[PDB]
Amino acid sequence: EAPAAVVTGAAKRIGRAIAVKLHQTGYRVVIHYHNSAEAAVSLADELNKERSNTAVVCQADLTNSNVLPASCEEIINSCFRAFGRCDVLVNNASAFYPTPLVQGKTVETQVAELIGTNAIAPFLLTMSFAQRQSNLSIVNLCDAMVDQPCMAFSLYNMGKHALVGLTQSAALELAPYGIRVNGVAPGVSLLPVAMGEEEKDKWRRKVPLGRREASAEQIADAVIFLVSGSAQYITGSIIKVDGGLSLVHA
Amino acid sequence: EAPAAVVTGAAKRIGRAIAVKLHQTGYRVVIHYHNSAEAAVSLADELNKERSNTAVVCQADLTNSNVLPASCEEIINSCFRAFGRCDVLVNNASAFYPTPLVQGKTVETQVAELIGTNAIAPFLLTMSFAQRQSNLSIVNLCDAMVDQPCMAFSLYNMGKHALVGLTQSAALELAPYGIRVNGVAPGVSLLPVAMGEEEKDKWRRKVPLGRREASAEQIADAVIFLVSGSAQYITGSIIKVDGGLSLVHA
Amino acid sequence: EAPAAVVTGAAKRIGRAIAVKLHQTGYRVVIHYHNSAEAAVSLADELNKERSNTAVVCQADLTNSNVLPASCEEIINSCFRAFGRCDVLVNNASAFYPTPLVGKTVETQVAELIGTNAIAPFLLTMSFAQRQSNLSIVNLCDAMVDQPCMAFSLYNMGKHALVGLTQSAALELAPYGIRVNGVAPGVSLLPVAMGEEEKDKWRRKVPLGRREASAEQIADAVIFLVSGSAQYITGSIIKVDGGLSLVHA
Amino acid sequence: EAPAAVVTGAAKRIGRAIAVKLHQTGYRVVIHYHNSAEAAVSLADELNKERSNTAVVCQADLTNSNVLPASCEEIINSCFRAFGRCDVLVNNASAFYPTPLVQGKTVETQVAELIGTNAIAPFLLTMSFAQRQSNLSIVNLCDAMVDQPCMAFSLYNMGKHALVGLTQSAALELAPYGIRVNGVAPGVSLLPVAMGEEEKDKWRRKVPLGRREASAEQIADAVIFLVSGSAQYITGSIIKVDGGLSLVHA
Ligand SMILES: NC(=O)c1ccc[n+]([C@@H]2O[C@H](COP(=O)([O-])OP(=O)(O)OC[C@H]3O[C@@H](n4cnc5c(N)ncnc54)[C@H](OP(=O)(O)O)[C@@H]3O)[C@@H](O)[C@H]2O)c1
Ligand SMILES: NC(=O)c1ccc[n+]([C@@H]2O[C@H](COP(=O)([O-])OP(=O)(O)OC[C@H]3O[C@@H](n4cnc5c(N)ncnc54)[C@H](OP(=O)(O)O)[C@@H]3O)[C@@H](O)[C@H]2O)c1
Ligand SMILES: NC(=O)c1ccc[n+]([C@@H]2O[C@H](COP(=O)([O-])OP(=O)(O)OC[C@H]3O[C@@H](n4cnc5c(N)ncnc54)[C@H](OP(=O)(O)O)[C@@H]3O)[C@@H](O)[C@H]2O)c1
Ligand SMILES: NC(=O)c1ccc[n+]([C@@H]2O[C@H](COP(=O)([O-])OP(=O)(O)OC[C@H]3O[C@@H](n4cnc5c(N)ncnc54)[C@H](OP(=O)(O)O)[C@@H]3O)[C@@H](O)[C@H]2O)c1
Ligand SMILES: Cc1c[nH]c2nc(N)[nH]c(=O)c12
Ligand SMILES: Cc1c[nH]c2nc(N)[nH]c(=O)c12
Ligand SMILES: Cc1c[nH]c2nc(N)[nH]c(=O)c12
Ligand SMILES: Cc1c[nH]c2nc(N)[nH]c(=O)c12
Repeated sequence: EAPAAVVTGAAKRIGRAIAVKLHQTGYRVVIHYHNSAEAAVSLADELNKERSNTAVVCQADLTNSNVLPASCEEIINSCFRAFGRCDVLVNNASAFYPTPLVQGKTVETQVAELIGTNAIAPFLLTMSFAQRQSNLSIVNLCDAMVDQPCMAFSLYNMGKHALVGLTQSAALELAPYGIRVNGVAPGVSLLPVAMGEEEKDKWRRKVPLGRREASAEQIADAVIFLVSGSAQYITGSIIKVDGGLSLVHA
Repeated sequence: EAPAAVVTGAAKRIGRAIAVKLHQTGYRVVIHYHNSAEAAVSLADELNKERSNTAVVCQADLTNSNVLPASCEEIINSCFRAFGRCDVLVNNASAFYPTPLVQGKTVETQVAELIGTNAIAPFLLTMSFAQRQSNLSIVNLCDAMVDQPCMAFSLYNMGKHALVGLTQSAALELAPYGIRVNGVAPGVSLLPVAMGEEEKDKWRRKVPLGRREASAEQIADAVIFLVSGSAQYITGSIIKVDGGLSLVHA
Repeated sequence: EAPAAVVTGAAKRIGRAIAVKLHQTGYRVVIHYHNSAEAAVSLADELNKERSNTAVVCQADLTNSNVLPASCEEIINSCFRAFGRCDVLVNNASAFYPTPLVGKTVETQVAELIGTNAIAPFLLTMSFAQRQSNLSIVNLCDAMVDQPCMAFSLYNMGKHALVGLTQSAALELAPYGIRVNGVAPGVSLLPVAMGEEEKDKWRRKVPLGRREASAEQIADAVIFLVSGSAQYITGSIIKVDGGLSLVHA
Repeated sequence: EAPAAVVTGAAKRIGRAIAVKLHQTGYRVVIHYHNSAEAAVSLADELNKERSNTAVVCQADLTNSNVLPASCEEIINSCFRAFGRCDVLVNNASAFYPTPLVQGKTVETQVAELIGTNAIAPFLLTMSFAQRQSNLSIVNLCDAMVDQPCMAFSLYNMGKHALVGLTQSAALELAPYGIRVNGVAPGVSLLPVAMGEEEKDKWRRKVPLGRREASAEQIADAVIFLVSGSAQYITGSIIKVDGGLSLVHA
């Protein structure tokens, strides 16, 4: 019978495309979401119409807190409830906004959201995934620009760097269990909805390969590769999917 | 008048050596400590005997929490209270222990300690340092083995990777203010008290340059360079002080 | 209308497995070789027996010299001669042996180790670009480039130079629609000269399975990078090392 | 008696500042040069007028060829002939110009000059230095922008990458002899004489720390640090001296 995947933040944009591609590949999927219930439920509806009871939704805040470990355990539990197994975890959900060092949300809340979503929740989901255990693997959505970071995005950038460390540490630790742990690192893919079109076009013009952003599907293609049998010896690797952007000097 | 430095976790081991060498160079120093009050007071005594009114202690827990931003603000305030200025911040304090992914602190506590000390506290101290602002700089104590991490040290490794990101992000953002941000990355220096002698000797035998761990003073020498007028164009750099250890394959 | 690929050092081992997988995917192939003529011709025969007129051999020494640019140009020319096009270049051929700092002269060691691992890939890349669909180059790198084998300075310098080429060429050739990427094995097929005991020592260091990668596993990554599933990927080096590079001393 | 250093390409610019600063620190120096004979001799005259018998000159082409190994042996031998010892080797000499992949010097000459000066000569000098052998070390002049390379500078970038490899491989291999091997990686320092003023200003404006290039002396300061007793545990490290330039995204 069919393998099962959890994709965090799967209601929209890149997470949605990953969930859809995994589903087209034969996976049953847990569509995790936070606020986007309509989009999550609509996606599960689309996938279940394609193949009955091959998709479920699971809501959780992945901000760091006292209850985050239980929340992450329940996400993995929801995959076993629905499908009796959990083969693939994709850590995609991510808060992304500036946190300037020099002078809305308190800074402790910004820490909670940015470090929780990008690092701590992936760590806790990774714990719960492994504890509950074939071709088992984890794919972490990293960032090709982590060493050339956006100005005033220190907490975001810290969370993504921590995610590289988790990818490597978990690859090493989980290898004895046959669980591979890899990353996919977009440069610019779907640009933020709140970005103006002038600013979007400025980023596009920087990308060497085609002067355009990656589609969500091009990002998902790398995830599909990493979870496949064609990546059976790949662990601890982070594949940039950035059209050369990270190679361009200032 | 004499510049001033804050050193976190300065009561013992590497931080103590750092504080000592800063003081020998002419700095006034805030000796931050958490639990090691006797060692901290004793160090301030020794330094004030050498030059009166040039050392104070400052107690703070650097575990993550909603009041960590206030604690970090108060550490920087304590330097201004004692000395009227704060020229150098050294982020040295660090929790270090295993957190296995599979199999009596709660995981919430482990996250708070390891990510708070190694990453979030450095970030909040950097914010407070900058907000309060000559040769101004910050030095982060990193880890040369961050990409070849110890088995079952995921959270620690996550915090140290996050600290690399902070070093880079803050270097970029604080450059306009004339604040340099750099790192020093030991391999093995003073080995942990709790580590057994056999295990210490196994690590020693791995170091190409001398088959021995670094002294705390050797680590301090790199901090002294980075804060000095000889490093005036250096920002965002992490200097390994590892005797070649990170170059050795499995 | 089938695309064509040049694979350097393709007569045996990993280059053979790459050539075979590319052929199985639908490519016509130039099997470049240096000394392994019998193995090269035998491979071309297997492939042509599957699909007529889809494989040719091409001999060349890739040691650095003043005629190396001509040799590299001729390898690319040989793909256009046989197939009328050249879509994919795989830089796989490589000399590998120690060159301690303290029979071959040092001049020869530089020529072979830097030639095969870095300069020939550069010249092949120049000739490939000059003669120009889903065009790409794949360089065979080394996951252990930053934790090098003792006394392999020149080999390691060549593999580091190859990373630089991968990045430099990705940048410069992107406007031509040519993608340039790498595949970095840790331990795969161990050297023929290596003793079984020494092999086992290396196998035991690999976190994922305590074994070396198959040639096919390496080839799989090459196939991904040349495919339409990697159309936005350029300047990326994919480790295929079972976690080996993550293991401390 | 006084230790002795070889500095390649020491007649002008950064190499000259390095030789001067080593000499000021107390070293006797071999000034290697290729075409800049008048400047080389003028420097030797200046240094010797300062302290007698502390500077000599050695001419050689460092282009790759069948005779380069002998030329490199002779450079090292010049230090022994004059001073009876050779404590420090600085690999500074470097060809730097574009070599476009798609369409003066033939390409084989470009390869010889760019890979020879930046990689092969450093390797052969290192062999010669080690074979002839206290605080012994080698410092290689690297490039902070090696991973965000100048368009159409493939062979130069290849040579600098190879030099990183040499730095690491030689640090590992020479550690048992007590020879440290490290690098210094400028971003922009003294800009090329042939670069137009407008283009120079364009580079300066990209540097976060001060919006200007590094003086040669600032580069030399990091060299002095690495050769000093304050760097006794440091080997295989490359210190960026780039004002944050390499952290700046496109
Ligand atoms: N877009 C790019 O160009 C780009 C570039 C580099 C890296 N990446 C990485 O690729 C991944 C996908 O990027 P994206 O642009 O598709 O992401 P996104 O739209 O910014 O965020 C994806 C989802 O994250 C979830 N999320 C945010 N905060 C959360 C919280 N506190 N708790 C739980 N879930 C939360 C949201 O779920 P709801 O909508 O349900 O609230 C959101 O839809 C991210 O990890 C990102 O860092 C993207
Ligand atoms: N030792 C090595 O070989 C090595 C290797 C790589 C990197 N480093 C890095 O170099 C730095 C110094 O190393 P080290 O061995 O000297 O460190 P350490 O002895 O392990 O820790 C230094 C100090 O950190 C403080 N600390 C721990 N938890 C804290 C908390 N919750 N709040 C506030 N302070 C806390 C402690 O202060 P109190 O004693 O006052 O409680 C402790 O004395 C660290 O950042 C470390 O990770 C060291
Ligand atoms: N094997 C591994 O574990 C491993 C690990 C890390 C990286 N890699 C990389 O993966 C690639 C394949 O590895 P491999 O073990 O299959 O390679 P290999 O068997 O050591 O060498 C491959 C071929 O290179 C060709 N070659 C050597 N010197 C040459 C010269 N002067 N001119 C032209 N061709 C020459 C030879 O062709 P003839 O036989 O026709 O003379 C040889 O068959 C290499 O780039 C290697 O560095 C391999
Ligand atoms: N300038 C920068 O911003 C910058 C940036 C990044 C890295 N770096 C690195 O820092 C070092 C010094 O930079 P720089 O700008 O001072 O160097 P440079 O002026 O470009 O060159 C230094 C010297 O290299 C020697 N040289 C060139 N080709 C040679 C050959 N074939 N044989 C022997 N020697 C040769 C020349 O000696 P003669 O004059 O005697 O002929 C020249 O004076 C170089 O390694 C460079 O790559 C510099
Ligand atoms: C454009 C971008 C870079 N990194 C990102 N991370 C998240 N979560 N969302 C985004 O839109 C982006
Ligand atoms: C041995 C070691 C590596 N990293 C460390 N970090 C801290 N805080 N304390 C330590 O003792 C170590
Ligand atoms: C084991 C190995 C690592 N790197 C290699 N490069 C070549 N060419 N051949 C080999 O056998 C290896
Ligand atoms: C500006 C620059 C970057 N890298 C360089 N290398 C050499 N040799 N000379 C230069 O002028 C530069």
